[PDB]
This record gives sequence, structure tokens and C-alpha cells, in this order.
Amino acid sequence: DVINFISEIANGYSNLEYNLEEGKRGSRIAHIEKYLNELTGAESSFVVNNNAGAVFLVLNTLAEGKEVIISRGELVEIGGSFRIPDIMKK
Amino acid sequence: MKSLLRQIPQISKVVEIFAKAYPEIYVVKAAREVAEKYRKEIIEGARADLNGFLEDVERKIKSLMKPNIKRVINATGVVINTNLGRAPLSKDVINFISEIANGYSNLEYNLEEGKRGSRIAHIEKYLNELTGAESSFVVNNNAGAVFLVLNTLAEGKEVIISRGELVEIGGSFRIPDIMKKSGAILREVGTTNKTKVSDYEGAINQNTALLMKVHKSNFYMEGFVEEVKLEDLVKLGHKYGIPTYYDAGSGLLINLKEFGISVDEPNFRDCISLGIDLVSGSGDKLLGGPQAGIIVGKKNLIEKIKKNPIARALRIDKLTLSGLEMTLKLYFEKRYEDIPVIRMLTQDEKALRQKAKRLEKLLKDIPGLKISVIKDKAKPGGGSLPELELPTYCVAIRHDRLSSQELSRRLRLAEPPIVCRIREDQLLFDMRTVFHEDLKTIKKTLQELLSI
RNA sequence: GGGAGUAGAUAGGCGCUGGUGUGCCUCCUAGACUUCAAAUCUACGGUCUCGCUAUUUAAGCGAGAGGUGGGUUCGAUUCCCACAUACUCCCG
Repeated sequence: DVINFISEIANGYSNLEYNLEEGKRGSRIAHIEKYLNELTGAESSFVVNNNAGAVFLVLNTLAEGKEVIISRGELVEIGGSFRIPDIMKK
Repeated sequence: MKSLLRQIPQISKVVEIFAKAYPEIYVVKAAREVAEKYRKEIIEGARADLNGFLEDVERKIKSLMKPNIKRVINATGVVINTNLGRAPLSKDVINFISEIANGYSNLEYNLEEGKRGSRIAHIEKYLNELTGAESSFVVNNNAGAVFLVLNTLAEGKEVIISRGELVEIGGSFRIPDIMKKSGAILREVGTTNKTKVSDYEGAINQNTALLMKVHKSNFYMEGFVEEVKLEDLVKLGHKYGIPTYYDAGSGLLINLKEFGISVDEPNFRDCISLGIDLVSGSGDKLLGGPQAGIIVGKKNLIEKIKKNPIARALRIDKLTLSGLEMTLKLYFEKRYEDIPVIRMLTQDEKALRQKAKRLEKLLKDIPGLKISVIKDKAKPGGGSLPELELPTYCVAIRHDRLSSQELSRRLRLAEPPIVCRIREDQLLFDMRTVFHEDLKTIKKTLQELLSI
């Protein structure tokens, strides 16, 4: 069901960054978010490439140059190149 | 309200009420303790009656005449029970200790030269032989063993250790909290679940005075988890000229596979013959002896540790020293079955059921008892072997009148007190840890609680 | 025993709804229709209590209770919270 919906939107042009209502460019992240806030119950949402970057982005966004407290048992290494300590540093 | 308290009798009066009833000393102590509990309960206005007084005062006396610390029958099936006093001692050892404590001894006296001598000298001979290390030493416990090695060799300098090995064993011990107090600077490498060799070699520098690895004794990690082999750390040390210090913790003196139990638990002899410069561990864990911090390794290091002015505040007492030598003597003589901890874990599966049913035969008569023997898989090691899971026969019991919860509670109040597992409202007794002379004590306790 | 999940009616079993509750099934009864059965159809229907008239009772009338309490709200059966209780799952 999903593979076909993707198949269709990729076959040609789509309203990716276009809001059909106002006829001017629009945020592509806007289509989904409606779903997320409803399912999660959160106030707003957003999505990026992967969770690796999701972390990276939250950290550089809210704690660049400032301290972040985390348990010494939660400094994981998931995957071959991901490590909470190595990325948070970056 | 100042008359609801004037009431309470006088200690002179109560002492009378117990002329020959109980020693006058114990009577007054219980009266005081009791007299205070009634003055406060009446001042806060929580008591309107004082009749409970007489009955209670006598209960304190019955209690106060009994020491706080008391032998307890362990039915949990956990050999290294941190709570119940870890490794119990063979009578052979208990007697050798008994003898040296009865009077004076050559503790710090060398009979040869007739002048004072180091008390640590009696044992060390044993250690260097069993481990194969160049020199050895022992202190109060392994907690301090670590503390001493760190303040001795890395005060003010860096010590590299895996981020997955910064453990918290016990309630107050934490590698990070003590090393800090140790004066050593902590350099944690790798990540929780994984740590390659690159991580170690990457953090070395001018200040790196020590490469330390701790053995995850009271916990384990499964799933994506990587660890740095010991041979690698030795190689790493010898390349940069840095010492290697292993805190085994378990204090396993020998290869464990030789007894049928297949585990990767590390041991002194092997760890030392591996190229490790220093190794430590508790005596009351996998060694089966009294509490003691044991250190073995290169001579030049041992000498450095001994000279430390702090070693005198950790030097072991007369009891554990002797008791340690007799436990070491047993190991040279290959008297393995004589040390409790070892015998309990290497007991025949056959052996266990044999005791499982000899107990059930003792409880068939007692009223209301639902007796059954089940074969379950538990984890024997409490403070030294986290992963080990070995089969053992438990005699699961159940009475119609009282509930399993209430059951465990009265059993801990018995004399002697018995501690056992609870699983699904059914009391269980693992025979892995039960001594034979307890079986008779078990039956006499149960029939005295259900029929009285 | 400690955790956690599921939960709840105002006739009874299953489900839903911030508009003063509601849908499917059942029971009952009532009624209609039937030679019969069956089928079918219909019901601001139904408990409890209290107060009022009648007062054997009915019968009528009025009010309220959704485990209990509280809060938000214009409105709470819904939402939130707290407690209690029932069913189930994880641990000692």
C-alpha cells in the first residue's frame, strides 16, 4: 500500500513544497506533522533524515556550548559509526 | 495529659517486678528503652493505654539478651550472597582461626631472628606460588585494594578505563567515586556497550600512568556489546611502557572449567601468566575465604604499594589473616571440597535432589503442608558470577492456613532464622546453599510455627 | 507482596460520543398482527432512593445517582486527577 503511494508521487511532479491553496511555495514537512501531533499528542513536530541526525540536531540546537546531563549507562554505540559521545561532541 | 504519663511506673518498681525474672542490668535497660517510648507516645498523644507496658518491657529483655547479629539459614540458593555474609568458612579454617585468637601468636614476630616482622609475610609465600606473580600483598578488602593501587601509582596522573567498566558494586562502591578520592584522574574511553582497543590507545598521553580494567562482576550486558581483550591491553601497555591493572573482583584463584562448570570468569594464575602487571580481588567471593583485598603482580609495583603510608590503614586484622592462610593451605593441598563456596556450586545435580527429597521426607507429617520438589534453573553466583545459571532442586511448599508472604516473615524471625525465595505465592528452598545439619533445624522450626 | 496494563451505568452482555448521551444483541414486559408457529414490528419503557398524593398496591408526580471525591468547562457519561475495587501480565 505504501510502496504504491510512493511509486505514484515519484512518477511525476507533486505538491512537495507547494501548497495548492495559496499557490505559493510551502514547507514539505507540513504534510505529515498534522499526523504526528495527533498520534503523539505533542505540541508540534518535525522530521529529518534519520534519528542519528535527529539527536545531533536537538543538541546543536539547544545545547551548543552548554552542558547536557546524561546517564553513564546510556552512552551507547548503536550501529558501526554512531556513538552518543562522539556525535554530541561534534 | 500530665496525668496520663505520671501513671507509668518507676524503674525501681519494674526491676522489682523482675526479681530473679531477668538480670537487673537487662531489666533496667529494657525499662529505660520502654519508658522513653511511652513518654513520647503520650506527649504526641498516640497512647491512652499503658497495659501493654508490662508485657513489652519483658519482650525487650528477651530480645536485648540476644545479640543483634545472628547465624541465618540461607535457602535462597545463592552461594555468594552479598547480604548474608558471602563465603562461609570451612570448620578446618574456623578452628585455625580459633586457635590463633585464643592467645598470643607470631603475628608480627619472626621466630627466627627474634625481632619484629611483617605480618603480611606469612601468606605472600602462598600467593606468589598459586598466582605465579613476582610479589603480592593484601589489605582489608578489594574496595581498598583498588583505592590503594590508584593512590599509589596514579595520584595526580591519568588512568584509562572503559566507559562500560565504571561499575557500582555494593551500595557505596563506585569506581568513579572512589578513584576520585584516590587522587587519580579518570579518563573513560569507549561507550557503554562497546569499546574497541583503539579507544584505549587513543587516550594515552604524557599523564597516562595507568591502564585499568574492571570485571563486570555483579551485572552483564547482552545485545550489541564489544569489549577489549586482555591480551590486547597487555600488548598496548608494553608498547608505550604503561602498567596494566586488572580488578578481577571475583578473586577466582583457579581455572573454573577444571571442575565441570564452563564459564569465562577470569582467575589470577591465568591473568598473571597473560602479561598483566597487577591483579586484585576479594577473598570472600570466588576464593571462598575471609574478607580480604588481594593484590599480585610485578615486584617493583608491589613494593611501591606496600611503602604507601595508607597501606597501614588497610592492613588486615589478626582474624582474616590467619583464616586466610588456612584457606590458602587448603588450595595447595587441592582440598577444594573443603571450602564451602566451591563445594556448593560444584555439587552433583544428583547431589542436590538427594538433599531435596530428604527434606521433603521430613515435612510430610507437619499439618497443612503442600510439599513438592521442582527442578529449576537459578543463578548461583551473587557477587562474582552474574551470568551463571545452573540447575538445582527446590522444595516448593504451601500451607492452606497462612500465605507465602506471612510465611517468609515468621521464618526470618525464627531461631535460627531462615531466609528463602518467593515466586508466585509459593515458598521455595534451594538446596544449593543448605547445610545438612540444617535440615533437622528446618523441620523443627516449621512444626513450631504451624502448630503453636 | 511490589509494578504495570485493562476497567467501571442509571434493567442485563458487547461498542462509541465534550452538545446535557448513544448503536448492535439480550431479557422482560407491553402492544400490534397472526388458525398456528414462526417471522415481524413497535417502546423520550424498565434500577434504586427519597419527598409528595393515592396509598394493599398500583398509580401519578417531582428530583438525583454513571464506583467515590474533585477539577476544567457554557455544558463531563466522555477529559484530567486522587482513592478504592475487579480482570490480566512482569518481577521477589
